[PDB]
Amino acid sequence: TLVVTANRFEQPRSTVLAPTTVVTRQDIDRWQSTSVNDVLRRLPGVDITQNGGSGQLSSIFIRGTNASHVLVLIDGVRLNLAGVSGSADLSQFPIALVQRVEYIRGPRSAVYGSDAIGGVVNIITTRDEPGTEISAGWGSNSYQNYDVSTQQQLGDKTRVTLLGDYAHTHGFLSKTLYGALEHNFTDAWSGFVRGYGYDNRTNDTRKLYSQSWDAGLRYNGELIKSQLITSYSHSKDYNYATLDEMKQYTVQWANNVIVGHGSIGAGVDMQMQMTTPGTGDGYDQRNTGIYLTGLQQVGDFTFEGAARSDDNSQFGRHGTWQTSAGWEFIEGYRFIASYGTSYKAPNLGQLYGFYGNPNLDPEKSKQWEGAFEGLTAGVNWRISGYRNDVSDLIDYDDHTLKYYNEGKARIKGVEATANFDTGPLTHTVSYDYVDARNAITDTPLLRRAKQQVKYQLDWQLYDFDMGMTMQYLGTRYDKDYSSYPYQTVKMGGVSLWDLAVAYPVTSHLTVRGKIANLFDKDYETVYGYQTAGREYTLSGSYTF
Ligand SMILES: CCCCCCCCOCCOCCOCCOCCO
Ligand SMILES: CCCCCCCCOCCOCCOCCOCCO
Ligand SMILES: CCCCCCCCOCCOCCOCCOCCO
Ligand SMILES: CCCCCCCCOCCOCCOCCOCCO
Ligand SMILES: CCCCCCCCOCCOCCOCCOCCO
Ligand SMILES: CCCCCCCCOCCOCCOCCOCCO
Ligand SMILES: [Mg+2]
Repeated sequence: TLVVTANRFEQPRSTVLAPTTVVTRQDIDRWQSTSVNDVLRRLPGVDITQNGGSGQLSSIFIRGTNASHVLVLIDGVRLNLAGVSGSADLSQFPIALVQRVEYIRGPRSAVYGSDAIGGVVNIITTRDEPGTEISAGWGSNSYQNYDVSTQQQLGDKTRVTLLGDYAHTHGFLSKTLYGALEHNFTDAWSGFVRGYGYDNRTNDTRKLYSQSWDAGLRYNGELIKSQLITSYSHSKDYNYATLDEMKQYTVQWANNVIVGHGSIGAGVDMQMQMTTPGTGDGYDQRNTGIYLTGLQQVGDFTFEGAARSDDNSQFGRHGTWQTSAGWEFIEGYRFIASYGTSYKAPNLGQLYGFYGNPNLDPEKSKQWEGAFEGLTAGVNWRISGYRNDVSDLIDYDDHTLKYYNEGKARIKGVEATANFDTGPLTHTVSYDYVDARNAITDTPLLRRAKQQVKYQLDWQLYDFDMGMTMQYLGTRYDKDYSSYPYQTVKMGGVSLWDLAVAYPVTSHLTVRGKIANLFDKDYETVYGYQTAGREYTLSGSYTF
């Protein structure tokens, strides 16, 4: 029930005035997930289209927004993937590193800067769970996974985690190494060192290497909270022949204090990107931002706010803000209103590529949102409507020879969610409606399901832990490339069911079973790229 992402500090969800979702490891081990897209598609407002199976290019669309309009943080610390030019993928990101996910929807550019429009996904790779764990998997598609993890001090003050994981099929191979050091100076002062890298091979061949190093100091006291954090990432993406290399440096400093019935915060955020020539000659992009945040509770009312100023070495200064008010009109029920502003920064290609253009400005969004949330007869629910006007979109004029700012996009959506228990059954449902169009031409965007329905259902029989997940992906427009000109089609969307089971044998030695695409239904999220739907996975874990 504690989440950071929102304001960079620990706080209760019931305190965040905006929809959010949290995923813990335990969930991920239940769902038996081998892919970050597997753990994301299950959540509200999210749809992921992939040109095939694991390893393949995927794009994430949050609440009908474009593929690069979501912010992926890794303890964030954004996702070592400026792109390389320029949006987040997560196809090649090792599920083994994921210990938790916090996801918040709506704009948060006013804390994080450029990139937060529609959503923020914060993939965290830290944990507090001592003991060593050796696991493995064998599935039905040449899938073979082995993993070993451990966390133990070493000190009584310092603690060390080490994990190595290996996953390939037969063509996608991933190898991953992670080590960490957590030292507590006092009962309030703490620090860490983090290093990790993965080397992936994806069959034309692709070879990507990444490595990340993070170091940080934190202070959490009775009233005052502060963090100083430092990150450097190095990715090399060899395609074949091309190479993309990006080096990313980050330094940020924030503070927060408990002033009354909430807090007030502020920090400074600096980022440097070194992109190598032919990557995407070479560019060095620099961005610095400054922001302030605030949460105040006053009698049945809630107020949460952030505002930021970014100075960007190519477009200069851009400012950003957001505000929410919550009203608990009767115990258990709340009405909530939010408004927010956000931006996406021009990327290397759009800026300095074959086509223009070095003077582009950021794509800008405004978002308004209304919501009712409640606890009723044991059901925790929420329903929101939102409207998102995006403008100064960067397009390709088709004529001169360059990118410019021109198109607009309206989005109107609705999200509803509920979780509740009946028997020994737990239910977790959501519905989404995304009406995303081109505001000028008034045609549906493309690649976005107009409706999604998600249902999860968990229950224990007899020491057998069962879980069933159901998804309806609605109708999307895409393009029939096969023939030029490429025109648009309509895929009808479909239903998928997955079934996962788990048995605790003895104590440290759980055996797990999964069946994806229960009915072995054939469908595509991206026109032309066949999905792989009929896999049996069998897996285990031993703890000691
Ligand atoms: C001390 C600064 C207060 C919040 C800074 C960022 C807010 C910018 O717009 C939000 C305020 O505009 C409407 C009023 O809402 C303010 C409530 O936010 C919490 C203040 O503690
Ligand atoms: C922490 C609170 C500060 C956030 C408030 C920002 C809201 C913007 O205020 C009014 C906006 O009007 C400014 C734009 O006016 C002209 C637009 O471009 C021309 C430059 O002046
Ligand atoms: C402690 C840092 C305070 C930062 C507050 C502003 C961050 C972004 O500002 C909100 C953007 O709204 C308008 C501000 O930018 C407009 C720039 O024009 C100002 C001179 O005309
Ligand atoms: C759009 C939001 C809808 C808000 C409707 C809620 C308004 C009233 O909420 C229900 C009031 O509580 C009724 C439950 O009855 C009391 C239950 O306690 C059991 C013993 O007293
Ligand atoms: C107050 C929460 C509403 C969320 C959807 C349920 C209400 C539907 O009532 C009328 C539907 O609105 C007509 C078109 O809906 C699309 C608008 O989506 C939200 C952005 O305006
Ligand atoms: C939603 C109608 C007004 C009362 C909302 C109750 C809470 C809804 O929880 C629903 C969980 O997901 C299923 C919702 O499906 C119906 C809502 O769809 C709105 C249509 O635009
Ligand atoms: Mg002409």
